[PDB]
Amino acid sequence: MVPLRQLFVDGEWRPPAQGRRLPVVNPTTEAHIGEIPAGTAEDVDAAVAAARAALKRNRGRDWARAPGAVRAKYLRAIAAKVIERKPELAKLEALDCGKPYDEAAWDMDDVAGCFEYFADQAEALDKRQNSPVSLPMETFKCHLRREPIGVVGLITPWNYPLLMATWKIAPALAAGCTAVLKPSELASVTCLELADICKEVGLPSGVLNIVTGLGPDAGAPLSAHPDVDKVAFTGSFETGKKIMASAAPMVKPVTLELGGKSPIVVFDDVDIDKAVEWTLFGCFWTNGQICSATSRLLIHTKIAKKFNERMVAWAKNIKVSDPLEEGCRLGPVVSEGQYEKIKKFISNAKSQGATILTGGVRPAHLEKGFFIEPTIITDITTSMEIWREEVFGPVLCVKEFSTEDEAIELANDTQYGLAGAVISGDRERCQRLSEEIDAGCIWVNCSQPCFCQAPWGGNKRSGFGRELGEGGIDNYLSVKQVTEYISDEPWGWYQSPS
Amino acid sequence: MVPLRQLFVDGEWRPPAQGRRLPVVNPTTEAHIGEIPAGTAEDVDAAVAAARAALKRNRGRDWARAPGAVRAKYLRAIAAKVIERKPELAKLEALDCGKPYDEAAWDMDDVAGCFEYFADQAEALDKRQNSPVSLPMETFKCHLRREPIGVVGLITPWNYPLLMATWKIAPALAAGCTAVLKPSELASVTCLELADICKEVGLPSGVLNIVTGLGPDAGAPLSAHPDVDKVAFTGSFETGKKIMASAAPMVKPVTLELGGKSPIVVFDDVDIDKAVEWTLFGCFWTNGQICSATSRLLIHTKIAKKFNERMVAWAKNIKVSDPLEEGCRLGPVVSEGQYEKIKKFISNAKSQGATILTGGVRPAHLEKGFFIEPTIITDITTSMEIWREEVFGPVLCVKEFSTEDEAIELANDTQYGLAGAVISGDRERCQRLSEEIDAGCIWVNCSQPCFCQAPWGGNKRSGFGRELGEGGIDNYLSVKQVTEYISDEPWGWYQSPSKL
Ligand SMILES: NC(=O)c1ccc[n+]([C@@H]2O[C@H](COP(=O)([O-])OP(=O)(O)OC[C@H]3O[C@@H](n4cnc5c(N)ncnc54)[C@H](O)[C@@H]3O)[C@@H](O)[C@H]2O)c1
Ligand SMILES: NC(=O)c1ccc[n+]([C@@H]2O[C@H](COP(=O)([O-])OP(=O)(O)OC[C@H]3O[C@@H](n4cnc5c(N)ncnc54)[C@H](O)[C@@H]3O)[C@@H](O)[C@H]2O)c1
Ligand code: NA
Ligand code: NA
Repeated sequence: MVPLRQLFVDGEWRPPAQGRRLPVVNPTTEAHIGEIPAGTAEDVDAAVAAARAALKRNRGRDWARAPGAVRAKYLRAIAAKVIERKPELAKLEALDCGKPYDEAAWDMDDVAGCFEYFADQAEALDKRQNSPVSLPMETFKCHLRREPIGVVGLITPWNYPLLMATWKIAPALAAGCTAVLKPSELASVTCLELADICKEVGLPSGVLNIVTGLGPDAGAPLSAHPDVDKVAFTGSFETGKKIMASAAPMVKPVTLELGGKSPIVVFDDVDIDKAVEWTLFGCFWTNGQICSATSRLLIHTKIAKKFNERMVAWAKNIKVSDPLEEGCRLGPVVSEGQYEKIKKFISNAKSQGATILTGGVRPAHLEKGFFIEPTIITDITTSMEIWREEVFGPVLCVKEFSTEDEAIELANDTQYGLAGAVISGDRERCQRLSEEIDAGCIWVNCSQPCFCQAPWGGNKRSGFGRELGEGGIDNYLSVKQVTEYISDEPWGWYQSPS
Repeated sequence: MVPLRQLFVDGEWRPPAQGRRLPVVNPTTEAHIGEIPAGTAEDVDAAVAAARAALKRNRGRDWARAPGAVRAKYLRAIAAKVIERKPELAKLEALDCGKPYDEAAWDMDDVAGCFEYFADQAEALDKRQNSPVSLPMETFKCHLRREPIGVVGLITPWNYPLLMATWKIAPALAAGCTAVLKPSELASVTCLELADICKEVGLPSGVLNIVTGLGPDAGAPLSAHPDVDKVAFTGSFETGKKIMASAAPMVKPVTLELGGKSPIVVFDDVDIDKAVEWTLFGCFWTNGQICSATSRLLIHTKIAKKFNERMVAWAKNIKVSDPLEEGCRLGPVVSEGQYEKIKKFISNAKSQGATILTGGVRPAHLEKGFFIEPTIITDITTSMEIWREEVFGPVLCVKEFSTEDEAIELANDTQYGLAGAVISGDRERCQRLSEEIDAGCIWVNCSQPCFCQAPWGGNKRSGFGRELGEGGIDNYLSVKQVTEYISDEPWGWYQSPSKL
């Protein structure tokens, strides 16, 4: 059902050194629909060697030190190809990761949009070169150079397979870096198709290299590679710790875009059905596999009863089916491992004394696949595992509040800090919550809309740094000051012996 | 001679919890001239707790979330007191770390300059708040808020005691952070005087806290503290690895400003005496204890012989003495441990077959103190320890080159990448070298001028990140996007329940 591709190293299709493979499991049927290479340390070494050789080739005039206008042409051309292959790519995305077709089509528009946005950033880089720095001494002059950081290691998750890859590839390429992409072993199909798009577009050999494989066998040697200049990582807090620990012996820079347990605070002065839809979107869209999921609902006590009943009616109305089926609004979760973890979180919540308001069972009409009904859990306590840990399934927990200070304390009662949301008709209250909730992104009267134009990132256990936005390219650039002594006078610090 | 201070926690002078002290060793006389608190994990905990309580007090309205213009007044008040106390601070700096008085005096001007630059940055921050972001959908609006990252841990070295502390304190405070400074156990005197200035200017309690002590006893608990939001570190590559490994289980962000082995490339088309002075300044000033030291001279074969002869004439003319003595141009090195480490680098070079062109011994006229003559080592080989490793003494190594490709390969033949320099009458050649040398700072026709207006940092084993410059305040700020749905239409992704 999916293409049979190899690893992409030095602009050519390369089989894995050890000849091992991993299955492509369809989450709707539980069947193997293909295979991806099982990359190892030798394959990573080859991809890093190719990225290194491409960066230094012809003093870097073919890519790295070439004008931004040149790299922008390949970026815009990759975006044109993704739009051209949109139905096949969205279908492969739904087949590989389980997300509804409508979500996967949205993802493909954003992939091209992100390549387009960063092509403009590459052209904007030329104007930023040799930027003067005003000094307090007329005897000196200063200018800034913004050079590619070098060979970058890009490690991504399975929840937006091609989009997560694009978030790192598009700015890294725009900056003039050469890269090694290690996408998730759970969803590598569309990334291998991007490799085909690059080959088809004639992207210079070795500029983008793709090594598929298991986290410990392909990800870990890439993260710890002595010849990788920077690691840009997106994944769990658990893996983020290993990524930073692997970089420490080489004082190697990293960016960490990790998990979350984001809150949504819904006040009593809302349009109930509008607030309910955004709460369901904030926890159930992407099949609940949202890094920024507003997975803790903080609902005002005055409307809680009515709100909870409206949520259950909307949740029970969500069409759960094969992601390729018309009108699908909930697909299966990515894999068996993920499904079992979500099952365990749900049973632990029941054991701890929580109430399953709705869901927490397989949908009646779907005997096969990693299908889970939209789940709402009430009578939650702050000490429960379900309140503290990232579930990564369509599982929402609910806590009531009576005052604005109780809501802010409960919203910040997390060791994470990726995102947050506030729903209220009171504008001044929305302003207060936007200031007081500790997170990289606060939504007002919504939850989840993520624009390429704005910086994205977490605080605390959600990691550090910001990706995307007008500073997105700067993650892959190194600043060099060039300071010149322009006086013909001797320095005059030391006494001349003559 | 030095003042007797305690730790500075929550606006108070606080003795260390375990009551232990560390001597203040005068490097000129080798004698104990005072004592500093030997802080431990309990003292670090109290400092972090005070910074956290100050950040959160009154919803951050009096500091963290106050306008940048309010914090700017305190940064300007600190700068004015530094100038007011300049001769006494410069004298204490020379007594504590060993640098000549004229250098210590320059550092105090740079301390005040840095606080003034960051006060302007705090006022500029107010203009940057709530910045709009244009979106490709009219149903949404987006603005950016730049908030303090929170409680920050600032760990610094002894080579520019008050200035290194200032490089981190000024932008952190400008951003609205609260901080805990852990300065070096070898030079804590002026940093403790900064705490006295903070008290004098009425800095709100807990905003700045200072815990002195040994690196493993005070530095390490700070770097690994669960309530520290970010660690800004300056020190060796050896320590930098520990800082980053300590932060990893908490996914705690860090910036690392580490060591270097920076090259200076001198072409034949140069005024000899002018290139010589900059070469010596790039390796011997700060008594050779320069992170960005151009410790590797790459000299063109056509002028190498005359260049070495002129370097020896200038070096032998440097007045080596007590840093408080008029005309001092080279003081002793900071400590006995450093003095011994430098002597070992010189003997290992001699043992490895290198030539001691000049110096390499203690001055005959100075019986006491950690004094080492200006040293130049020639007939170097790239396998030698002296080529590879940071010496941190007034010790220069010399390599000859005949081609530009050879000079570039040699310049980049290091696992460091802090800085570099090129000296040549050919401007196009100077530009080629500025592009090819892999480092954060390239000086042209000079070596060492460091302006707080410009970003500063290293590549490779020299660390990552940039301090100072227009982006310096951003190391202490965390961006928050505020994205609002402005449409009166329902989202319309899911279907409203209407089924029978
Ligand atoms: N923008 C963001 O902050 C963002 C976006 C999407 C997802 N996420 C987070 O990602 C997680 C879900 O993704 P996942 O299950 O793929 O996460 P994961 O941490 O298990 O793996 C992510 C990637 O890291 C690799 N990896 C795993 N172990 C590794 C190791 N030891 N060394 C190096 N690489 C290794 C994996 O193969 C994969 O490519 C969630 O926690 C989610 O919140 C964050
Ligand atoms: N801008 C820069 O890149 C820059 C500037 C100046 C100095 N330096 C570097 O600094 C070094 C000289 O300074 P130093 O001898 O004080 O360096 P150091 O690394 O030994 O110590 C620096 C600071 O870290 C503390 N520290 C030591 N061990 C620690 C540990 N285990 N955990 C936490 N903190 C610990 C020390 O007490 C001190 O405050 C040189 O390598 C020099 O190149 C770099
Ligand atoms: Na899959
Ligand atoms: Na001292």
